[PDB]
Amino acid sequence: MLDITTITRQNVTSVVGYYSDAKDDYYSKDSSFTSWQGTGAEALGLSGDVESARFKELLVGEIDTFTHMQRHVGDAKKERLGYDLTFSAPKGVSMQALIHGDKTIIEAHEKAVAAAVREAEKLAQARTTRQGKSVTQNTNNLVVATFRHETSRDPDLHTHAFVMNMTQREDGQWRALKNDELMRNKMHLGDVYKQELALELTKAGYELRYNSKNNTFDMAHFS
Ligand SMILES: [Mn+3]
Repeated sequence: MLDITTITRQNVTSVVGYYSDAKDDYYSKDSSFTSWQGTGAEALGLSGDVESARFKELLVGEIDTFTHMQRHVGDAKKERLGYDLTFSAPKGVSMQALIHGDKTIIEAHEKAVAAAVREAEKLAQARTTRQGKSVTQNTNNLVVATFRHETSRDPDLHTHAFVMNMTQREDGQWRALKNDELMRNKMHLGDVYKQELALELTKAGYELRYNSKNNTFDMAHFS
């Protein structure tokens, strides 16, 4: 449902969107496979398809050519670059989307990810210094690059919602995410995705089967 991978300098080459084709500015232009999300992304003037060069700049804290974030206070290879929140659809749902080509499923999946992303924003914090003392500021803004993967084979519909390690403070300064609230809310975020997906599917008219034991769902008549 939800997996959270912490990306650092040690595992960066495994992050979604790290590689791209030289000829292309975008990974997939004129489609919904990628998109910028979050209030931080909008504050940066970012929306629609994700430009690979920009994604990679933000990955390593490059707000712009004159503005590189300092997030390293300790071993430099330990610096967190971001968090991959991977939202995976139930198996029957993936089958309906990928094996039956049901575009409605894709849309509901996207809505559910957007909803979970918005909930994630509530948990965004940054350290600051009021008057000599340190205080945690609720910033309510994230920069997120999302990449949808449609793996036809054992069907697996999921989206990588990559949360940059940054948030915009009240003073306009970009600082590292204080990830504590995010990390202890992994289960909550996963349930938000699950609930919104069920809600959207139900609204479209789909019959869903509920598993009381572990409080999950999947398409009625399907894995
Ligand atoms: Mn993937």
